[PDB]
Amino acid sequence: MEDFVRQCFNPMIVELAEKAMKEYGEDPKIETNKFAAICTHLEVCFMYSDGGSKHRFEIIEGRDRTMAWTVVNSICNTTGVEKPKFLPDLYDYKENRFIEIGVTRREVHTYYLEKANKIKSEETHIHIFSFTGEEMATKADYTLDEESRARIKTRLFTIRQEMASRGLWDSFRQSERAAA
Ligand SMILES: [Mn+2]
Ligand SMILES: [Mn+2]
Repeated sequence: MEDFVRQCFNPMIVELAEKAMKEYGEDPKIETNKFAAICTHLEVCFMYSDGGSKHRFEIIEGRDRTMAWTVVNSICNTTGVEKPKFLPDLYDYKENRFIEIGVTRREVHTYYLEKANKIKSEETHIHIFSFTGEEMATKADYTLDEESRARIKTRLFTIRQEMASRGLWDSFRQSERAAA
């Protein structure tokens, strides 16, 4: 799975995923399913931010934690928006809300509810994607146009297929279940 990951995702994403795992004492060489999952989440977040007009989104995911919180603080102080209890992934300047992006090998609603109960926010928008083409978002407000979401859905299905091709999909799907 480690070698698959390193040829599936761009080096910039792979590098960000390794840094994030080390900060949590996780070895990318051993917890390779987590490694794939983290890269996938990064790629989706970056694809999503590209789906809007040029200036639309502040990107929080992929930043160093301290600077991430600094940018979050800048947004909150300048917009009035409630400060999230956990680091969100993007801030949407058009809709004026933080966005938590999820990617799940489980059902979208199960994951959605876990995320909603965790963050405890009446403001932060939640948008969940699956490896089956399903999506679920706060109030059925999907933020992006259909085209931008579809591209993301397509990419996730390709990753799933590329994994299944190598006999890695079953283990990858099961890993999230065991973790939860
Ligand atoms: Mn996140
Ligand atoms: Mn996320």
